[PDB]
Amino acid sequence: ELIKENMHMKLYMEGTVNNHHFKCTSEGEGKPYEGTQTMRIKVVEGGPLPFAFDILATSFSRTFINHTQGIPDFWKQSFPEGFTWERVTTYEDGGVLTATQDTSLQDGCLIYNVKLRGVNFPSNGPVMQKKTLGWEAATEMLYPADGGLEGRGDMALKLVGGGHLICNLKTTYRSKNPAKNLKMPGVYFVDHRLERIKEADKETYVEQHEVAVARYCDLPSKL
Repeated sequence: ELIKENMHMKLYMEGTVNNHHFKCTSEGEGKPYEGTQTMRIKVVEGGPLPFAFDILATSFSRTFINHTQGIPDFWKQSFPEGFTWERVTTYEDGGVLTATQDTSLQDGCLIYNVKLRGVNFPSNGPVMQKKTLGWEAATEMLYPADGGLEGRGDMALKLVGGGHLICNLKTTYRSKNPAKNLKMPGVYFVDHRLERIKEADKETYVEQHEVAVARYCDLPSKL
């Protein structure tokens, strides 16, 4: 209702990965009911990053998920209070990245605040050595649990020369107005495709774009 067919977003991000501190800001906009959005991102502190930008990718936008087939939109329903999420992402080579996000709506702009911490990335692994080429498409599984909804899913990070490094994502999404009576969904899925459209100055400017669609499992249930 407060989320209009086209919405702009502003974002602030602070983190430390493997003792390196940085800050990012970004702005962009999208079409919340299409499930599309574009972000223009600048590393404004600690640039250039001595680690692959790719690991920050998923920490810049849950409002912009096309809900098909009438799945209740956990995130769009949380306005005007908005929502938060917290994630732990675990790379199969030991890197661990925790991230917290607050999402709000002020004067019709979507505003994101992110804090994150990355530790234990191997010094000679592809993340610290920046040998990564973007994310494969991915599906996330979502389901009602404790505070709100949890998401689970793996993502494949592309490696130069081919190969992938896998990580696993565990997310808790919380509505800020807990009192608000939600229509909660059952168990479902969000298909995500997140792509880097452009970059500059050693990944110190990055244009990222994402399509995300919510769906049930479209298979017969002999039960």
